[PDB]
Amino acid sequence: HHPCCSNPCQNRGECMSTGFDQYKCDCTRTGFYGENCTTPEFLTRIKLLLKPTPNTVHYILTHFKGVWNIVNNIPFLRSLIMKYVLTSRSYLIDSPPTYNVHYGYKSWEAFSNLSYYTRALPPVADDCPTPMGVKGNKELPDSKEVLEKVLLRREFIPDPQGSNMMFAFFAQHFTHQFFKTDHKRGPGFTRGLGHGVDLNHIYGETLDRQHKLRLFKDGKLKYQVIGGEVYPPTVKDTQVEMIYPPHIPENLQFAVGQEVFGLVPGLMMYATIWLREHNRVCDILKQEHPEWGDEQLFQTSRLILIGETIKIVIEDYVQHLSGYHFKLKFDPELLFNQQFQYQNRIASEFNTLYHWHPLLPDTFNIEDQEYSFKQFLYNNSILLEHGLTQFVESFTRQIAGRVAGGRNVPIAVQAVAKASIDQSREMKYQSLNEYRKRFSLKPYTSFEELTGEKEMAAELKALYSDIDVMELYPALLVEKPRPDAIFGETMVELGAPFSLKGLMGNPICSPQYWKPSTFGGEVGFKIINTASIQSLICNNVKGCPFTSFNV
Amino acid sequence: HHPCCSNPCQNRGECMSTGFDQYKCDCTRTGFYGENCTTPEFLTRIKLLLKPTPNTVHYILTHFKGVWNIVNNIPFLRSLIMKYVLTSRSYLIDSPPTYNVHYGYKSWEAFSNLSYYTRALPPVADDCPTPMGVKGNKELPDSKEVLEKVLLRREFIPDPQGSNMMFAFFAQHFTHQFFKTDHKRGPGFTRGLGHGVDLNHIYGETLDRQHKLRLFKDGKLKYQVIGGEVYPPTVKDTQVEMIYPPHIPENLQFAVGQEVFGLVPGLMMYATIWLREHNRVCDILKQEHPEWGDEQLFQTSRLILIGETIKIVIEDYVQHLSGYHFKLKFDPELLFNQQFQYQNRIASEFNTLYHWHPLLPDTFNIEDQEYSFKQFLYNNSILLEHGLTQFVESFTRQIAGRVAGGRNVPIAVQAVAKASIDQSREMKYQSLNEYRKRFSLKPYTSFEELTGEKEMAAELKALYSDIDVMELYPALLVEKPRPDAIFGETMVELGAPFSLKGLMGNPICSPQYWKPSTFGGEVGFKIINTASIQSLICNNVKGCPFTSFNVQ
Ligand code: COH
Ligand code: COH
Ligand SMILES: *[C@@H]1O[C@H](CO)[C@@H](O[C@@H]2O[C@H](CO)[C@@H](O[C@H]3O[C@H](CO)[C@@H](O)[C@H](O)[C@@H]3O)[C@H](O)[C@H]2NC(C)=O)[C@H](O)[C@H]1NC(C)=O
Ligand SMILES: *[C@@H]1O[C@@H](CO)[C@@H](O[C@@H]2O[C@H](CO)[C@@H](O)[C@H](O)[C@H]2NC(C)=O)[C@H](O)[C@H]1NC(C)=O
Ligand SMILES: *[C@@H]1O[C@H](CO)[C@@H](O[C@@H]2O[C@H](CO)[C@@H](O)[C@H](O)[C@H]2NC(C)=O)[C@H](O)[C@H]1NC(C)=O
Ligand SMILES: *[C@@H]1O[C@H](CO)[C@@H](O[C@H]2O[C@H](CO)[C@@H](O)[C@H](O)[C@H]2NC(C)=O)[C@H](O)[C@H]1NC(C)=O
Ligand SMILES: CCCCCCCCO[C@@H]1O[C@H](CO)[C@@H](O)[C@H](O)[C@H]1O
Ligand SMILES: CCCCCCCCCCCCCCCC(=O)O
Ligand SMILES: *[C@@H]1O[C@H](CO)[C@@H](O)[C@H](O)[C@H]1NC(C)=O
Ligand SMILES: *[C@@H]1O[C@H](CO)[C@@H](O)[C@H](O)[C@H]1NC(C)=O
Repeated sequence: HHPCCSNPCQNRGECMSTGFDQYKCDCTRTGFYGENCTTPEFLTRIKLLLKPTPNTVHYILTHFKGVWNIVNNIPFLRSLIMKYVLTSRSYLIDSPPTYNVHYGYKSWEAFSNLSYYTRALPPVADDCPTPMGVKGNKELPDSKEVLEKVLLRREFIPDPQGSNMMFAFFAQHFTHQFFKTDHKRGPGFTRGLGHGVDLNHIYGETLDRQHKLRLFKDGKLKYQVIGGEVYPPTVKDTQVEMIYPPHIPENLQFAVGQEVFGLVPGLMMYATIWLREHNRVCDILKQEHPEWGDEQLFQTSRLILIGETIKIVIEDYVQHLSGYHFKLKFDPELLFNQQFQYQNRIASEFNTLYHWHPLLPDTFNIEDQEYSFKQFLYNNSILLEHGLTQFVESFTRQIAGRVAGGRNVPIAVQAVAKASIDQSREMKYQSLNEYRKRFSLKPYTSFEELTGEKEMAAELKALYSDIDVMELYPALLVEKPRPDAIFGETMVELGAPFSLKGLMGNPICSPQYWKPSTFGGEVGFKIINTASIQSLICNNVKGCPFTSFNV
Repeated sequence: HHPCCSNPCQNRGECMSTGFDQYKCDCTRTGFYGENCTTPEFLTRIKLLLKPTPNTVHYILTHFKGVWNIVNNIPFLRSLIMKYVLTSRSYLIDSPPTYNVHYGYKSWEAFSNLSYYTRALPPVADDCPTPMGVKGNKELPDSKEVLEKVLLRREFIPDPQGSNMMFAFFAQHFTHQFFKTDHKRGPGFTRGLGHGVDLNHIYGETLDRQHKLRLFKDGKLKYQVIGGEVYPPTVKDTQVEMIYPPHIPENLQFAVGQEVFGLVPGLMMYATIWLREHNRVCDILKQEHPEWGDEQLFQTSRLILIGETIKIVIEDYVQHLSGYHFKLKFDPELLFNQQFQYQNRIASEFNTLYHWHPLLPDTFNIEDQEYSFKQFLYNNSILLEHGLTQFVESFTRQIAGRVAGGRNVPIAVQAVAKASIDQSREMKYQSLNEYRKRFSLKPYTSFEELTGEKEMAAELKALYSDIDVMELYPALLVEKPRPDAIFGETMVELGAPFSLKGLMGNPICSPQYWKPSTFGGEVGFKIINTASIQSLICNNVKGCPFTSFNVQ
């Protein structure tokens, strides 16, 4: 079998076979040396001594409210802290990217072929004696067994951070521009070749699709007016392919950038809001620039909406998720005197960690109605009959599920949860502890340490035998959450680097793009820099219902 | 017309219209302010007072050989100088890239669509009253007239830097991996979607083509053995499409990564050499790694050859071109403590400036023969008859033509040279002086200042009326050269930024790739470490003939 199967190289050292039954580690720039890169250099010893734990840092950021109140009002100090948040996270990500499902060694194919998700860790070699390498049993536990014992929801567990349905649908809508798995090729492949925040879920992935969606007047996107309200156009009008089962009426077959958004009225709600927003920005640019043509109004509006998206994601969405008293800031200038790569490649493991199926409630509560999953799916009538104002008011009030802490995946989506496990194995993911070490975390030394409790730990012990062959995805869902938090440590420590990298590593954040002229002048630039989840809803939804990501 | 037509914003400030007849300049991070970004900040004044001209710096780098002897042998100083060369030149290139032929303002389409060449300056607006904006006549001079009066060769002018045919064919072979204009779509479009040194000219642009070229044993490329010599395989064997006239014998239809390389035996010489090098590197890695499969052998050899290529281009090719006494260095570590983007997008103007057709001789002199263009074209039998060893020996000794200084484009190639001008205008290139300013050179104030002589200057004055509407491509070829040099100032100050950016931007130069394990261990890494034009020929050409990029 492959000599690297045991994952011998530590501290980001690279393993390479040297003959049939021997390996060598490449310890270059790890700060360690020795056979398995485990002997620290002197400066490294000091760094290890002078480095606070993630849980310590989390404590500091979620206490001392009065101190952070001061910090948040000293522009210089807010800037300094945000600068450190961004730099320390982003260095954990390989950029330019390296491995993929087919390449456990660096190759031009892995670098150049955009159809692949990239990989934060190389796949387990095909000939390893056990699924994870050398440890554990010859077979991993039945995925159905893992799912039923520790993942599936008994009673609904609400998120203690107060995340709502506006938050849950924003997460799904936003992430589905860059998680777009190419099922015809396999779970290791994507159809989001832009690999980031390009808003293809509004504008279409291909030029062909964009052009069928565009009005070609005033920069705008095609739309319908129904009972005085602006909605997306139809599949019949535009000839834009959408996924609708055969029974949905033609009138209610809305066509948007992302072909799956008809699946859920909560996604169609955000699709409608963002369509209205593009067209609103076109109206504003048109009065700033009566001389501009349709193409420049369209392109400049797209750049503004990209900027709004990143702004909202950092200062509302990630702000809410974090639980910090520190006020995060979207400010590209923070990186202009730093080393940083303005590029991104979407990791398979980032897609996997974002399978937040426990967020979903048992029913979708709008106005006086409670819709089951069966009723809610593909049901654009629900959206037309209640309207966007009531959707916003109802979803702002409805609480979402807790993601970590176990037993909170709704049964309605049991097959999707099982697929996450099965597809992880098909893609030959390394174990939870390999991933923790890869992101500078101490491995868990027992199942009780992972879960913070005795019962699930005992089931997992019976299923996996060894903590070192525990799988990443189910671990994220059973992990001990932070105090009164939606997530545990592993989720935050892997998710944050991927997240901030893909947000700041957009070309609009680069020095050549981050200028008022890129966005049509000072008015366009101000739209980006003052954007919020509340203003997006206020500007585009009748009556300006109040909103946020909590309650 | 468009209010920015006159190019009012200076010092890399951005122009945008504000109303039908008004503009505003964006001076963000230019170091200047005021209506047209022409008032310097205080620190900018100091920099502008202190900064030596390119011609002063060229003088220093080509003189004081005694001091450079010292500097070259103190690794710390050599590293310090090379680091400055890399970073100052790279700063002039927008990365992530910005404009293209269709977009004179930043857009997601221009950023994301890899089928376009990028643009260092936006195109002149469609509605400008004048070809270059607002200056000059309503029409530019007839392109045939520019070509015949100032570009066509009267007699062969040899390169005074001593560039040879080994150099000329290396330039053509190397650059044709990334200048692959998609003539189906138009001159502002490329088929080289990798936008840099990926070696698609050896391996193929697409997976399908690569797989048809591969042996699938030992990591190797397919080959044939003719008279005991290794050559590329045929079109018939591989089913790889190549450009060849119908009458070429089956066995002479050589299939290689780049479809145009059968056009010229000098290109096929290098294709054959690099194919042999790939297979040689496969043998080395198989000896180091008897446990490796064919895929990893192939992929690792390809990364090694990319490293070899960059190494030779910097330390032999660019070194030769430069004429510097300072010894250039390929060393990715130089940038590890610097700000730098490991990515590249090929600029249309970089393609244009690299139309070095005056390099070509009047005839191709191999052994005792002198071949015309007509005889040489598509003629692989010449390669077989003389052999690679004799090709190397002959091309090492044949002088190439001077590029700058005017009147040195061979007549055989007149249609290509004319197309360079016509396509520049089709793509609405800004004037020479705009490009000079964009790259912080002082604009030329007369045609005599441009050429350094009287006669061509007078022809150009009559053709163009105004030095401010003189075009970039013909200017590059008539420019006064540096003393005893192949190129003038404009070639170097534009070309060096695009070149170094595209050499260092490659992912193999990034800290996560630049490690022995990327290249199969120390042995693969060492292959890059010692690579040179001499070792390339020595390892892959029977008899290990001497070679270099200069005649003597
Ligand atoms: C972000 C949180 C989130 C939410 C709220 C959510 C809400 C819902 C929802 C009700 C609204 C339903 C019916 C589903 C059901 C599905 N989920 Co999500 N999912 C979420 C995270 C994801 C992600 C991320 C993917 C990956 C999509 C991809 O790769 O194509 C996913 C994949 C899927 C797929 C496609 C299979 C696959 O490609 O893996 C289905 C079907 N699921 N999910
Ligand atoms: C590096 C210097 C150099 C040399 C020595 C050289 C020598 C020769 C040569 C040898 C006898 C022949 C037959 C030609 C013939 C041509 N060259 Co060059 N060319 C050179 C630089 C270029 C470049 C760069 C292009 C643009 C290629 C592109 O855009 O595809 C080019 C374009 C062409 C074209 C137009 C088609 C195309 O590829 O775009 C023809 C025809 N030519 N040239
Ligand atoms: C990158 O930019 C290219 C230039 O815009 C673009 O090529 C263009 O693609 C469009 C859309 O497919 C073609 O327009 C089509 O429109 C109708 C069909 O609705 C047909 O009648 C047309 O003939 C044509 O198919 C353009 O013809 C085409 N322009 C070209 C080839 O110069 C690329 O699509 C862009 N690349 C990507 C990945 O988006
Ligand atoms: C920066 O921009 C240029 C505009 O190109 C210059 O405008 C010139 O102003 C003169 C006013 O007397 C005109 O005679 C001249 O026609 C005009 N140039 C053109 C081509 O329109 C501005 O004055 C200059 N501004 C500053 C502050 O230097
Ligand atoms: C990126 O990689 C994929 C997977 O190897 C390539 O898809 C294959 O393409 C080949 C050659 O055309 C086909 O024979 C296979 O059917 C494809 N395999 C699949 C879809 O899994 C794809 O071509 C690559 N992309 C590029 C631009 O090279
Ligand atoms: C290098 O790391 C490797 C891999 O973990 C170590 O390999 C061995 O260590 C064990 C303890 O001495 C041996 O009994 C085993 O044969 C082997 N490990 C396994 C289970 O594969 C090695 O000790 C490390 N070397 C150094 C210098 O620490
Ligand atoms: C060598 C290719 C033929 C060019 C001839 C047509 C254009 C004539 O051009 C003329 O050529 C003369 C001789 O070089 C010069 O003295 C003139 O300055 C030039 O205008
Ligand atoms: C990537 C191809 C390299 C070819 C270079 C094209 C135009 C000449 C550039 C090199 C000029 C010589 C000096 C180089 C070092 C420097 O001054 O930055
Ligand atoms: C979808 O939801 C509507 C609410 O508008 C509900 O009345 C209906 O039963 C559902 N659609 C059908 C007929 O399946
Ligand atoms: C090609 O070169 C050969 C020498 O190898 C020469 O004899 C022949 O005439 C050339 N072919 C043509 C068509 O000119």
